[PDB]
Amino acid sequence: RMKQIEDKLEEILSKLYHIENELARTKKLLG
Amino acid sequence: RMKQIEDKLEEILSKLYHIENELARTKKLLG
Amino acid sequence: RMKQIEDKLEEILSKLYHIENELARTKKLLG
Amino acid sequence: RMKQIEDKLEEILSKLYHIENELARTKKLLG
Repeated sequence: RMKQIEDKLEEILSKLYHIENELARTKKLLG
Repeated sequence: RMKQIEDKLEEILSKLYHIENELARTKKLLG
Repeated sequence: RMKQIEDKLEEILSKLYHIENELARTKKLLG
Repeated sequence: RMKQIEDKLEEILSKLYHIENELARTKKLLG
């Protein structure tokens, strides 16, 4: 199923945004 | 081929969970 | 739906290039 | 095409390994 693929894509993308949000912080803790 | 795409999907997910965790020890050690 | 899957693919790729670059300034600033 | 999807998956995965390799370093620069 293609919808299944898309869906796992959506979740894959989610994780990258969260990963982007923990770099923002790590960047900040290091001023 | 879907069993493939499907495998690589979870493989992709599994490494984003590892990367998320790697970044999560850095950011605490940093704290 | 393929145009979707295909979009989200490049969207996924584009953020991994950003994350790679974020991590790349950290690691030099660190140096 | 499914093969196209797979292929972008392969490259997506590539980037995550490289991303794993620049955390290894950033981790090390911070002892």
